[PDB]
Amino acid sequence: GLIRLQELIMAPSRYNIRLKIRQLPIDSDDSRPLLKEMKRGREFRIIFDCS
Amino acid sequence: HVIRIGGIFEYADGPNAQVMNAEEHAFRFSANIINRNRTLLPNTTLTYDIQRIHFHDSFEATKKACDQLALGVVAIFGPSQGSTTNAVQSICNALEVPHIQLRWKHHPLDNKDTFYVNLYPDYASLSHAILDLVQSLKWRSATVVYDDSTGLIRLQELIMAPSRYNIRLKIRQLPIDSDDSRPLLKEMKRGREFRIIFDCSHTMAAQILKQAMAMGMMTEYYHFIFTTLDLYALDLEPYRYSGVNLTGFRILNVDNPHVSAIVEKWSMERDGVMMTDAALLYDAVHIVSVTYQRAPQMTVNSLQCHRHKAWRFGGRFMNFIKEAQWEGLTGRIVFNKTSGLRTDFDLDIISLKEDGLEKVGVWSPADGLNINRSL
Amino acid sequence: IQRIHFHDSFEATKKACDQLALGVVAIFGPSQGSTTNAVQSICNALEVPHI
Amino acid sequence: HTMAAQILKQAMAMGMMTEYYHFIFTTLDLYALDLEPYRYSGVNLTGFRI
Repeated sequence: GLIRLQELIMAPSRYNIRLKIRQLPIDSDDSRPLLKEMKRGREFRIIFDCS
Repeated sequence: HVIRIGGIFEYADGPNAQVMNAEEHAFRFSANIINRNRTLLPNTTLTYDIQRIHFHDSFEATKKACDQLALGVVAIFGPSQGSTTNAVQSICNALEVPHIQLRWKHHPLDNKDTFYVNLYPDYASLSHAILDLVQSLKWRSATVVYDDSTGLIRLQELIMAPSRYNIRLKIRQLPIDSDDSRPLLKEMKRGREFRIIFDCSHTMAAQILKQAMAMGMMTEYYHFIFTTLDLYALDLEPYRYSGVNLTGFRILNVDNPHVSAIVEKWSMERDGVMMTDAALLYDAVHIVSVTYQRAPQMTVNSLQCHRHKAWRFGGRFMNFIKEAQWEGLTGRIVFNKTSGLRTDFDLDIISLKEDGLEKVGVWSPADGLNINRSL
Repeated sequence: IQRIHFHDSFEATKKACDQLALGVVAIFGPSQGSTTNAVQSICNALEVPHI
Repeated sequence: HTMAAQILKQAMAMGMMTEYYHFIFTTLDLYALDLEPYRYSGVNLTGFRI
């Protein structure tokens, strides 16, 4: 995904935007620890590309 | 009793190219001086083979490997391109052959393959050593500057590191379109930048030296981070007297007098410092040498590509390989046996004086840095 | 049409040499890019395009 | 001019080619060896012309 969107990673040259970065651990699919981490972030404007 | 390995190198005009690299130089050099080292193998003779191919082709080295197995070679080291080492690893694992590797390539756990190792350092351990560095710098603002698109994957650990250790960050690429990033450097001086990390080629590192020298961006207000070990080609007497805080890395035991003497004899033989890639070559030769020495007698055979002939003790000698314990030029060499791949390795931390460059710290994946009376 | 497994360059390399010995004009490769790098190599080597 | 080139070499070598440094250059043969490496440092600077 990095090489899929590194310009979108390097986007904030043209705009005042900050961002978190979250790889899904592909080891399994129970993201509920990572979901509670997102809950600690409690964020609302997030990009998603996966299967 | 004679044994023979092979080797495949990419060049400009392939077999019709002319100049040997220093890797072929060190290849013949190391192999012939360890044949001279009569500590190695009294009755057994180690010979070798060198193939020249072009850059960026799998099929060239495919034919070369089919030639080497039509001969039947006792060991095989790996090529440069990922597209090569794809098919190399495929036919190696398919035909009970080990694939010795040197560079980083992408490695899927989904591609459950076995018969290979790599001499390349695990980037997660590298990035975590850098994390140890910058938390020792106690920084809360930084900027990512990088040469090629590959280092983003190779540094995505450090990219995630602002999560558990909050730090401001800007992310920009060194443009490969020309030999110039000076207007970006003008942006960086306007970017108010003092905390910048650098991974690139030694050639691009020399471009950095030249430009940041010429930009007026050699300031003592700068404390900058450098990944590759290849400062030894590069002069620093135009640089080390400007007061710029700076940090290089090392994995090699230069501080071994023995290894330094190996470099000393190497220095007469084409600044005049033995390549890290040549050190990797020497270590790969010596680990395969030790794993061959540990084993009893086996069946050196010739097998064919279009058929399905696989050499029976290939798994046995793979068990010899992946479970080896060797103290190399870089020092301790040990694998993640879940992967069979070297992920454990120490990092010498070095930095500069007006005197010159000097070792300032160590690193490990386990731990890391270590520097009667009356009232 | 050749049914192959995942994640093997040499498998589709053999089958690519098979469809070359056949002689094919539209080249409909695998999912694994690391597999089909050699396919593109032999396509560009033997004067034939690649899809 | 030779020792002036020595000045440029040493303040180059010491990294004292700074924008916080403002230069009073006097003799007429300033141009002699190349000044363009010293150009893009970004200093304040002054010369003379006759």
